[PDB]
Amino acid sequence: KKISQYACQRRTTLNNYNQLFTDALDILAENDELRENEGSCLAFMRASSVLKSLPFPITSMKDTEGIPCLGDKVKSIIEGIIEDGESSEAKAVLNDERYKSFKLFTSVFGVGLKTAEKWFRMGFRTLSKIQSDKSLRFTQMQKAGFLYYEDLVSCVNRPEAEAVSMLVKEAVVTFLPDALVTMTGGFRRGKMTGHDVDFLITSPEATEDEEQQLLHKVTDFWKQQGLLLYCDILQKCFLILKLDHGRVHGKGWKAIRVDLVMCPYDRRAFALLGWTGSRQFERDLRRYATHERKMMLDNHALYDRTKRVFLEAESEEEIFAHLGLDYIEPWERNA
DNA sequence: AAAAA
DNA sequence: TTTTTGG
DNA sequence: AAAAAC
Ligand SMILES: Nc1ccn([C@H]2CC[C@@H](COP(=O)(O)OP(=O)(O)OP(=O)(O)O)O2)c(=O)n1
Ligand SMILES: [Mg+2]
Ligand SMILES: [Mg+2]
Ligand code: NA
Repeated sequence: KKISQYACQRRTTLNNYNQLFTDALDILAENDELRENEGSCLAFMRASSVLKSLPFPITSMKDTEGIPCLGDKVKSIIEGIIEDGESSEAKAVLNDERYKSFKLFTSVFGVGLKTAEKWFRMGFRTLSKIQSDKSLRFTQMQKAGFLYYEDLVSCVNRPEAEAVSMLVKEAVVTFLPDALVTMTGGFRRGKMTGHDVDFLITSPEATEDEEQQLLHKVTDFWKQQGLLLYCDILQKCFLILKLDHGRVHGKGWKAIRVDLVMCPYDRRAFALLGWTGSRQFERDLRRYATHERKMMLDNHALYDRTKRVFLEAESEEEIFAHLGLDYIEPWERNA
């Protein structure tokens, strides 16, 4: 059957047969992100995504026939990798000073594209020179990013994610005993590692005020136990939690990035779908809804622009059915 | 950079 | 060709 | 007042 250009019409499991090609495409996309070339960035991310869905490895140029998101530029990169097992284009990016600095600087929690570009133009090349500088002033987010750097750069494994789930559930049921807590993000998609642990929290009987106060109550509780290392509440919150080694089957603990999302009970299917990801799967779900169905999808609702009506859903399956899409399992959304 | 309009 | 590319 | 966080 014909491979769709949309990640939401493809099954993408964690068995990637084309990592030689996708690692190169991911590097080229990242360089275009840094150079603020959004269009070229997105084209390399889509090409990498479609190759991740293939049930076989590309071994010749003939194998690329009929695969969407592979134009002339991308096919030239694939040809070069088939030639000698390496990408000369990705090798040039890996040796570029601007690219090396951007990767290193943005690896700090609280440092994005703008601050990384600023530090590079100031002549900084190492994290040690940035941290020891007497004129630089750091945001509260960056201070936490540097303080817990080694823990946050080492990423989270499944026993750690599960130990965090227990902490989240224990804290949440203390204030809302009927609340449903679901682990979302990469770990829901079957990943054995991740940069953080994400959760969706919802309650069938909580009031508008109870729903608003839960994240404040849960973070104050952790602050009292000395487990809240960083907190930013937007409803959602970006946290750094202290995970004691005794809770997971040196200092005796590990800093873990945790994100919590609280949503009204009736919108829980839209929120679950939006927070499960992957990022490419989400973008293509919304792109497909707009361009193929004249619908508008977000983390709270699904709207029909022609009929001028909102479509209701109690599950992810009902959202896929409204969109006219075959149901894709969470472990098949690794686009 | 690739595909739709 | 020009426009869109998640929201 | 950008900038960072998904
Ligand atoms: N630009 C983005 C980033 C994130 N998300 C959504 C989908 C996944 C969910 C969690 O985001 P992350 O934690 O940033 O990513 P991840 O899939 O969970 O991967 P990792 O396991 O490495 O954290 O939020 C999104 O729609 N668009
Ligand atoms: Mg995540
Ligand atoms: Mg996250
Ligand atoms: Na960063």
